[PDB]
Amino acid sequence: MTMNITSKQMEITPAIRQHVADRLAKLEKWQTHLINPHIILSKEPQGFVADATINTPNGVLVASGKHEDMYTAINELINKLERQLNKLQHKGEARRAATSVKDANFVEEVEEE
Repeated sequence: MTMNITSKQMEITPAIRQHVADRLAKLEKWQTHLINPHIILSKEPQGFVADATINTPNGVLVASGKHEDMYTAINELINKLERQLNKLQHKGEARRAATSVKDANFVEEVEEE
């Protein structure tokens, strides 16, 4: 977690910086790894543009949170990211029961359908 914050025209204010910082801090222990967390917080006419692009070992967790309230953008941002994170982490549901139980979580990608 290098914590990369690069905004467009709307620099990082003391209030906002502390906001995202606290969020990224706790989120640093999420079931991911967050290596290259690119947090881009810009100000748009019709709402704030919270573009948080995190580089996860599985891909990239892009947290998009648009809202007139800067603090609302930070919150809503971590919300969408969390949900998207849980999904990417979802990997617990093997065909149990029957005689096909004696098989650990081996190959679950590209089965049939």
